Amino acid sequence: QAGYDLLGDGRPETLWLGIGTLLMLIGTFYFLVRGWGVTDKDAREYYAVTILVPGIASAAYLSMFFGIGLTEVTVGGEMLDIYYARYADWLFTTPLLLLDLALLAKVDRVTIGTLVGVDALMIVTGLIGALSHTAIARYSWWLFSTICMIVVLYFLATSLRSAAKERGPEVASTFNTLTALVLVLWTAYPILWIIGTEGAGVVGLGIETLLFMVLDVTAKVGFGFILLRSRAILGDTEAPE
Ligand SMILES: CCCCCCCCCCCCCCCC
Ligand SMILES: CCCCCCCCCCCCCCCC
Ligand SMILES: CCCCCCCCCCCCCCCC
Ligand SMILES: CCCCCCCCCCCCCCCC
Ligand SMILES: CCCCCCCCCCCCCCCC
Ligand SMILES: CCCCCCCCCCCCCCCC
Ligand SMILES: CCCCCCCCC
Ligand SMILES: CCCCCCCCC
Ligand SMILES: CCCCCCCCC
Ligand SMILES: [Ca+2]
Ligand SMILES: [Cl-]
Ligand SMILES: [Cl-]
Ligand SMILES: [Cl-]
Ligand code: NA
Repeated sequence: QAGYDLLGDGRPETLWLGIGTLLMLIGTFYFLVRGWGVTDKDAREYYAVTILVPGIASAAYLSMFFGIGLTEVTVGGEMLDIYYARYADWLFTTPLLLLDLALLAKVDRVTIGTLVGVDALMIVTGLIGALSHTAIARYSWWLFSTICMIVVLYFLATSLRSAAKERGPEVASTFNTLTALVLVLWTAYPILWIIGTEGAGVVGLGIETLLFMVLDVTAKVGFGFILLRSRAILGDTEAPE
């Protein structure tokens, strides 16, 4: 794999996992310190949700860096390297990111349940695909997961967007800016997976880990930076509970 075997354990991708760990930690601490001076009840909710996104990713990236939760999956004569913590991270952080968007939109808890449920199914079926032992199974689960993703993104771009519009220009503009990022950045994930080690195997583990790290840092720290600097986070919220 393209990279550098930092820990001397035969894993050049740890260069990228190490860089990712550091960036997630810096982002977490930045949001934490910024949050300490926040008093508004709504803004505190966005900070709490959003700090946890690179916070949990920090733990996942540190895990992966040290090789905790790394195993191999037999696919014919190949043994594909899978990091469980990548999927565990996404299982927690994608619902949190969607909750941020749902708070902005001020949508109801059944809408939120639908959104986060389909998102969880996306991650679970991606993991099933990653652990599957035939190409046909891996591609089939990938396709199912990708349909789940399209459903999530469609809901964001239609139902939640229309709800956010009613909340006035500040909230609408922030919702729209973040949704623009999400529709593009999230779609990059299935593309990378299917061209990478899990799918067609065009891209190797090194470049793939690098690019997932960039996507993860952008979709977490980048997203969070854009959200938390907006006046929209002062607007009234209704948590699902
Ligand atoms: C009042 C909000 C209603 C939200 C929509 C409820 C019906 C949606 C059913 C499930 C749709 C996702 C399919 C799961 C597989 C992609
Ligand atoms: C054990 C297969 C479960 C089938 C249930 C339907 C799930 C949705 C379609 C995706 C199933 C992929 C199976 C791939 C087998 C080669
Ligand atoms: C030959 C083994 C079965 C292949 C299953 C792959 C299909 C998985 C995706 C689900 C089917 C598409 C449904 C379209 C509705 C949006
Ligand atoms: C209003 C449309 C909602 C559904 C959108 C789902 C798919 C997102 C399309 C964006 C594709 C980005 C490709 C980037 C390639 C690097
Ligand atoms: C001998 C070791 C070579 C190390 C080369 C490192 C390349 C540059 C590091 C930055 C990687 C991309 C960072 C993306 C930030 C989201
Ligand atoms: C204004 C002070 C900046 C401190 C921010 C710390 C976060 C650093 C992590 C890198 C995040 C890059 C996101 C990429 C956005 C496209
Ligand atoms: C021999 C150790 C190489 C360390 C590379 C550092 C990458 C800069 C972010
Ligand atoms: C203290 C803020 C970050 C919390 C992250 C939770 C996961 C770390 C194990
Ligand atoms: C919650 C942090 C997970 C990573 C711990 C590293 C353990 C040392 C090898
Ligand atoms: Ca307020
Ligand atoms: Cl405040
Ligand atoms: Cl208040
Ligand atoms: Cl590679
Ligand atoms: Na290493």
